[PDB]
Amino acid sequence: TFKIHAYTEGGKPLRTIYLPKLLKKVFLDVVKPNTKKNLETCGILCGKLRQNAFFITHLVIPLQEATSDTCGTTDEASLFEFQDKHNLLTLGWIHTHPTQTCFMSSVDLHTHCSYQLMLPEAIAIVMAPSKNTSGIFRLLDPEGLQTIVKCRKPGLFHPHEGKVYTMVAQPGHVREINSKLQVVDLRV
Ligand SMILES: [Zn+2]
Ligand SMILES: [Zn+2]
Repeated sequence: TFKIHAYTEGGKPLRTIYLPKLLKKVFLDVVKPNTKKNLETCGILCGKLRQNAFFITHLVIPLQEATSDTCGTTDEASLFEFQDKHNLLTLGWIHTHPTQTCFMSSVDLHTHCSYQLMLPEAIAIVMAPSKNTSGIFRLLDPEGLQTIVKCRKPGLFHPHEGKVYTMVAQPGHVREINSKLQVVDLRV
């Protein structure tokens, strides 16, 4: 089996996620028409659990509502049906900041909380192509998760107090390898 090389702030194990080296570049290429119009796009990181590690095998672009600051999924039935038919786990998500810097926004933090509650290893990849930067983030666990779970603040740009999120350990939590990737587009 693959061994544990990363632990949460609460001392709980994080299984390795193997990320295809091509994924970030290919994602940017797929969503480039939106990026050029200053519109965010997201993709879902999908894959399999094998010998105590996760492997991202599919990049799935879901039905979603593009704006300059958000890219929430709309009708998830097709996403759920695709993952069901292909026996794929949700391992995280990737999205663009077409013109801004690389960080997790207020909405990104609320979005990611549900991913990371479902799977402690879940990751949020953020691409900032106009800056040529990217990052892979997670919430602090338990503290950051607690903060977002409890948050009832109004406004979609509202700030949060304290240390809420961090970059993931690489290669301890996420490791990049030369693996295959299927790109699936569920949009019209
Ligand atoms: Zn964002
Ligand atoms: Zn909040």
